[PDB]
Amino acid sequence: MKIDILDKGFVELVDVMGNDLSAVRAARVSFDEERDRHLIEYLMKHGHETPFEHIVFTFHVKAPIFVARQWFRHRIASYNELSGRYSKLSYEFYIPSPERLEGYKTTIPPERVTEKISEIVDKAYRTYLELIESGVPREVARIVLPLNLYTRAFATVNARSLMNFLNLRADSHAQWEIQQYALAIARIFKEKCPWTFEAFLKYAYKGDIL
Amino acid sequence: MKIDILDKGFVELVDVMGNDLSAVRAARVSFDDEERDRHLIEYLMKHGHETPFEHIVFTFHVKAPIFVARQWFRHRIASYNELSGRYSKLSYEFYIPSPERLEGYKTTIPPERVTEKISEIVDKAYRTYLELIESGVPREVARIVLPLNLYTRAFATVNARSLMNFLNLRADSHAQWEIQQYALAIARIFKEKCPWTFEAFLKYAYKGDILKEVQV
Amino acid sequence: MKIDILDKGFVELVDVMGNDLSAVRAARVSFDMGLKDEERDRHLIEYLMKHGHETPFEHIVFTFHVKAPIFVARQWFRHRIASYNELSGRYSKLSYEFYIPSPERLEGYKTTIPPERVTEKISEIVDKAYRTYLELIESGVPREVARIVLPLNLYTRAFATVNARSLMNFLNLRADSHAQWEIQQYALAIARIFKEKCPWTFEAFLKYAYKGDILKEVQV
Amino acid sequence: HMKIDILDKGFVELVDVMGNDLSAVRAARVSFDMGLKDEERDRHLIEYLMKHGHETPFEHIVFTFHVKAPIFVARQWFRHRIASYNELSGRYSKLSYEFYIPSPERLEGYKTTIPPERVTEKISEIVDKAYRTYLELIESGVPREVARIVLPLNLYTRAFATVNARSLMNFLNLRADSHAQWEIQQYALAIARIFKEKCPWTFEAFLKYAYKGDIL
Ligand SMILES: Cc1cc2nc3c(=O)[nH]c(=O)nc-3n(C[C@H](O)[C@H](O)[C@H](O)COP(=O)(O)OP(=O)(O)OC[C@H]3O[C@@H](n4cnc5c(N)ncnc54)[C@H](O)[C@@H]3O)c2cc1C
Ligand SMILES: Cc1cc2nc3c(=O)[nH]c(=O)nc-3n(C[C@H](O)[C@H](O)[C@H](O)COP(=O)(O)OP(=O)(O)OC[C@H]3O[C@@H](n4cnc5c(N)ncnc54)[C@H](O)[C@@H]3O)c2cc1C
Ligand SMILES: Cc1cc2nc3c(=O)[nH]c(=O)nc-3n(C[C@H](O)[C@H](O)[C@H](O)COP(=O)(O)OP(=O)(O)OC[C@H]3O[C@@H](n4cnc5c(N)ncnc54)[C@H](O)[C@@H]3O)c2cc1C
Ligand SMILES: Cc1cc2nc3c(=O)[nH]c(=O)nc-3n(C[C@H](O)[C@H](O)[C@H](O)COP(=O)(O)OP(=O)(O)OC[C@H]3O[C@@H](n4cnc5c(N)ncnc54)[C@H](O)[C@@H]3O)c2cc1C
Ligand SMILES: O=c1ccn([C@H]2C[C@H](O)[C@@H](COP(=O)(O)O)O2)c(=O)[nH]1
Ligand SMILES: O=c1ccn([C@H]2C[C@H](O)[C@@H](COP(=O)(O)O)O2)c(=O)[nH]1
Ligand SMILES: O=c1ccn([C@H]2C[C@H](O)[C@@H](COP(=O)(O)O)O2)c(=O)[nH]1
Ligand SMILES: O=c1ccn([C@H]2C[C@H](O)[C@@H](COP(=O)(O)O)O2)c(=O)[nH]1
Repeated sequence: MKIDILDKGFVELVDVMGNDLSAVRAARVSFDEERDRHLIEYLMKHGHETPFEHIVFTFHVKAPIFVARQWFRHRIASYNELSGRYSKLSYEFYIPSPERLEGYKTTIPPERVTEKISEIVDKAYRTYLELIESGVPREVARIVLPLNLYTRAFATVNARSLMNFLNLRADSHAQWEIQQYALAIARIFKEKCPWTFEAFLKYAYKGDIL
Repeated sequence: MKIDILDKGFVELVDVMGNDLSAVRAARVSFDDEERDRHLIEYLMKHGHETPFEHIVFTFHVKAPIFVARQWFRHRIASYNELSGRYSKLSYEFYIPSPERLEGYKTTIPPERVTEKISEIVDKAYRTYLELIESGVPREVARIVLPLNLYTRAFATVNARSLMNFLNLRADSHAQWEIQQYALAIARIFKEKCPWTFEAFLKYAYKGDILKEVQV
Repeated sequence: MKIDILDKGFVELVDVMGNDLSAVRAARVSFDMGLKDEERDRHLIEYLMKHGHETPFEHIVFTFHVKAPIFVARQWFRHRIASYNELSGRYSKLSYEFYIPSPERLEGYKTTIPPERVTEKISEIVDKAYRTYLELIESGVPREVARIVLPLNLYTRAFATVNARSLMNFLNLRADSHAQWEIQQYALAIARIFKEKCPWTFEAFLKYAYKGDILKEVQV
Repeated sequence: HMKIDILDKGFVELVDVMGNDLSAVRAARVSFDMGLKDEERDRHLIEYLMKHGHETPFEHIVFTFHVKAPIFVARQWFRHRIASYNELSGRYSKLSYEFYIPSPERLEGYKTTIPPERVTEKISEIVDKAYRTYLELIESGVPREVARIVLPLNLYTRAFATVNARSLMNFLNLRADSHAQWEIQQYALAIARIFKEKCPWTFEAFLKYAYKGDIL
């Protein structure tokens, strides 16, 4: 299960432990679909969130660094990222579509903004390559690369922390770019925990876009 | 997978996400080579790179006396749901130490008498408790007369890194004996589900003294 | 500042870092600003509380000294975003101190035996259990074993260091009628100290963010 | 009140502190049912706790720092999850013309086919062209959160950081170390220096008994 985002990003489901019944078992402390769903909706509406900590996901995420800096602020989660200190860094950058500037009345066409973003990326990356080849250590050379460079990370997160993430990122105050990643997270979450996700939306979800 | 502990306790594995390779994929950042993979497990553990191990997660169902659970729930990087005394009527189950538990200390009465003395008050406390329940005292007030050796039950979800920390501290002769026994059972399950992390852990990172002595 | 709770319990404030302005200072870094103004700083607090920006309140930290029955400590220490150090029954000979509810503890429940009888029966097992504990000790039973006969209403003591965001989560859950009465009492006194040290943050919390019921009814 | 300048334009500034060495003694002492004693006993205890890896008592010493750092430093630093951060937002403010230019001497030990000064120059040029593109996009009405994506990782950011002594010592183990990138090591040197000033006994004990790095 993989969902492409932005121009070259994605979120893939790597692994999941448990399902809706995992929260049910924990809440009951032990080990009829209408009784179990009812308990899920009961916990969600009253803010009993701890039973949801026993459903856990691991995602593999390709995201621009500026999205990843916002993402990694969520501290109740586990991350492992590619090191730019050690990997020769890929020619992969997020270039916004022209549609990204809809509703903004701009001096220069959205199409020239795009072009201006990609030119800097191109000159930054080429300066970076000039630096490597002359023997500047990678850890120094990449400091000239722009914030739209793509990075990759594994994110392991339980469903409670995943719901707090969606409260803050599946919402129109979050930067658009991370909203799109948040939508994808929600979709995988829905697939894997339909009852939890459905109760989340009804009783506890604080954002707007979902 | 279920292991009896003490007189009435147990450690039961409810669930696991991942195995040794889940730490490897996370260190490499790759979704999709035994010798090499094992070599890396060893490498991360040798050089203190412990984050990749946070991507293996266990859920245990644990039954233990409250004095043991209070030591255990002090480990905060973990998720707990415990049987509520406020809401459920509590079962006549109490940890009563073996005389084998005190043999090793010089006492002035036979350990048989320690067993009978402990059993005695458990019995009187529990009766007072039931009398209070029956007479209409809410359970959450009636249970405060119950002694610390009352058995409780919890689901614990914990990643392998935090589990290793748990083992450093609880799988060790400095820890109270009762919880050591629970740690041995946690270790055994860990060893079974992640043999490469476990051996690498014992070789490089483990700070305690029992798991190097006592098999599994 | 020391507030007495229950018959022998207390919440004492050991230390505080920062005050309301700590949070303003922290929030202002986002907009390339420092401290700005004595009344613009208060409004920024309301604003943060109103829109759910909780991170700046992490920069206010308290250390409390708390004496409380184990059954209360057990519920309290469930709050994982905090630091605790507790009196150890493995290494210390525990004192004769136990929470004996007063007869008024049973207001609103029909009982079968009078409330002072309930109080009496609680005292009785407490005195039995503690005698045994002492008999066990005298006999050479190590403390870590002897104490397992002691009841849940035994008082214990702990340091708790906890930031204002986490302490607001604690008030959400514990200064509320769904939480057990005894810990409610403790959450009131915690509320009183938060309020004395962080009055702006505290007023804003009650008005915009607080989910419990009792602090809107019960002064301070 | 303390302030230490790091790199060409960065700093570490102590904003506030809660407690001191005795804060840990006090918290530790509660366990044995004791309190503060003489200077000899209390110093001895701090050393004892550090030797045996009893680190919970150090959680009761707290620091607030105000740090100015290039994003590539702050991105590593922010991986330390047991801490609180508030940072300058590229979403909401006009970012300043401030970037870390490595000095010529940063390249000591590497044979370069371009004199270190020209490296320095090349980094300045690219940074300048980026910042000009950023300003031009802002002036033309491109939203700040978008225009800034062209800015490089050597751009200076600002943050407040609140962190307890235990998590501070973990940060020192990992960043006060030659395996860590030079730039973060420098910030770590600043952090350690202030830690030392405010909690001398703890710091000495940490250095002698628990500190895992090589540069302190
Ligand atoms: C629209 C929006 C604009 C924002 N702008 C800014 C900005 O200007 N500056 C900035 O620095 N960041 C900003 N952020 C980041 C945001 O404030 C948090 O850093 C991020 O959302 C993580 O939230 P969290 O702490 O709830 O999640 P996590 O860190 O994953 O924590 C999860 C939950 O655990 C609790 N918690 C965890 N750790 C602690 C702790 N140490 N103390 C107390 N409670 C804790 C909280 O209840 C929290 O909800 C912004 C976020 C969004 C969505
Ligand atoms: C009225 C009420 C009745 C309850 N009855 C029960 C019961 O029957 N059984 C029982 O076991 N317990 C019960 N509790 C305890 C409850 O389940 C919580 O453990 C406790 O209240 C602490 O709440 P917290 O997790 O919000 O606080 P903390 O554990 O301090 O966490 C605070 C915040 O940090 C975040 N957070 C921290 N760690 C994690 C994590 N690992 N994953 C995701 N998010 C995290 C959350 O956002 C949370 O808001 C009860 C509590 C109350 C108030
Ligand atoms: C033999 C022994 C005797 C002990 N006696 C006492 C006693 O007398 N009194 C007492 O109160 N407790 C005592 N304990 C409990 C002990 O102090 C620890 O709280 C417990 O062992 C869990 O330790 P932890 O913090 O490593 O685990 P967790 O809480 O799971 O934390 C795991 C890891 O996360 C980090 N971490 C998590 N939260 C924080 C934080 N808030 N700040 C900084 N770093 C953090 C640490 O690096 C830690 O190793 C005893 C434990 C043992 C094993
Ligand atoms: C020289 C070096 C090279 C590195 N290269 C890489 C790389 O390629 N990729 C990469 O992603 N990062 C890398 N890092 C970052 C590293 O993986 C950690 O994210 C960072 O060092 C934070 O360490 P920490 O998690 O121990 O500290 P914190 O995250 O603050 O945690 C402090 C302590 O609390 C405990 N703890 C906190 N949260 C949890 C949890 N959820 N589960 C279990 N235990 C917990 C641990 O005991 C930990 O030691 C590198 C770091 C260094 C120093
Ligand atoms: O020494 C390092 C190397 C990597 N990382 C983490 C921080 C980033 O989130 C990610 C990539 O860092 P760079 O290697 O790109 O600096 O890994 C560190 O914290 N320290
Ligand atoms: O109101 C409550 C009820 C329970 N618990 C937690 C504490 C224990 O870990 C467990 C059982 O508590 P009692 O219900 O036995 O008090 O759940 C609370 O934190 N608050
Ligand atoms: O070996 C120990 C000793 C103490 N504690 C913690 C748990 C309780 O919060 C408090 C009291 O524990 P006892 O000494 O009563 O077991 O200290 C432990 O976690 N492990
Ligand atoms: O919507 C936001 C805005 C900011 N931040 C955090 C992430 C960074 O650590 C810091 C600045 O991010 P930017 O505003 O530069 O994205 O604040 C977020 O997490 N989400």
